[PDB]
Amino acid sequence: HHGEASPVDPLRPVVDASIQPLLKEHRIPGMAVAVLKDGKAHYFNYGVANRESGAGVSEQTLFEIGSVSKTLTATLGAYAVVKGAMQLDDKASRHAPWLKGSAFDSITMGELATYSAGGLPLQFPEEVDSSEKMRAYYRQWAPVYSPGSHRQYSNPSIGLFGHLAASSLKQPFAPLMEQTLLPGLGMHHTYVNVPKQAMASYAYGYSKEDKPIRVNPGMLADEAYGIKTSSADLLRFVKANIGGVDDKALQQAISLTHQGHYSVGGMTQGLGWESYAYPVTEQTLLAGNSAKVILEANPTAAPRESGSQVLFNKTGSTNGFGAYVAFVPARGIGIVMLANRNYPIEARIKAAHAILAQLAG
Ligand SMILES: *P(=O)(O)OC[C@H]1O[C@@H](n2cnc3c(N)ncnc32)[C@H](O)[C@@H]1O
Repeated sequence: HHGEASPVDPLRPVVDASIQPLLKEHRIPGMAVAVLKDGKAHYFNYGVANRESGAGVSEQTLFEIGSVSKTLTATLGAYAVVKGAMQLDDKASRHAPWLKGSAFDSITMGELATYSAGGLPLQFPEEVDSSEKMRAYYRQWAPVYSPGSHRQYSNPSIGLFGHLAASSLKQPFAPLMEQTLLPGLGMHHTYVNVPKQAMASYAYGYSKEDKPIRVNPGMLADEAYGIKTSSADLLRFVKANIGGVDDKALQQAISLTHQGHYSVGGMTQGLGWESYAYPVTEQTLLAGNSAKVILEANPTAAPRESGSQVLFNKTGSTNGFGAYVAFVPARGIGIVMLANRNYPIEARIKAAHAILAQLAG
């Protein structure tokens, strides 16, 4: 393609330099990247969304974002707090009669949200595949740790937080998310359940064997990892987390998600979002997103003091997809990286850190 005019955007070279190697090294079929600088969104798109159609990725392409969903679920919970339907210090069994009598009489909504209830596992046991079996699972569950003392990253934990927050608002989770929360965030192309009208924009994910796949159903998947979105909608979510939104209650909810509860190493756990003092070293960002922090129980330490420059981030994956978002309100910068391959978290962090450092100036 020589002889073509090169893109006009001054940020294109910076983003290409970090993203193109990544696509080639991990054989990523497609990636939508969106960056925020000086109030403005920039979109850089790579590759193909669906190898059957050959359609290129755009900033309207829908990707599974896996656990990045947890930031939206946390915002829904924070919205329930702002509306007075629940408090973070409520015992979880206050919001579910079927939980009365269990360990969840003495575990708070906040602890569920922040994976600190006492050792709920990363995933439901594969046998837990119905609502009835889910309820039984929680009632039988034996605490490993005292509430508040250890972070064990957990889909059953924040999934139950999101279930019960929706219940406190007297609406099922998915329609509450789609009809109240997402529209107020300006996310009009974001879904728990992708509707007919939007299916053509939905990428296929690609497994390590290059087979086309999409997310498998699971218990509390909607709450823990069930969002499909575009790079433009997720960057609008970043902007909502910096400059706010018109809905008064949703504004407060967003702010609540930034508040620190405790730290693990250099990472401070908020509601959904995980945060760092900024500027942040690649080493610190890698450690906070490392296998040790994701897969092991770590003791909770004092949260970082509030104020100064802070970076917020969240990783997420499904079998066919890999997502990352990071932003720094105090510098007005942010990045969204949505791919249809689940490629290593360390590579996401390296590229995002490098791009953000150039954007910061
Ligand atoms: P985040 O992206 O860190 O985690 C959510 C993803 O983990 C996988 N996941 C959760 N629970 C299960 C079960 N029961 N079975 C298979 N995979 C699971 C999904 O890839 C989520 O998107």
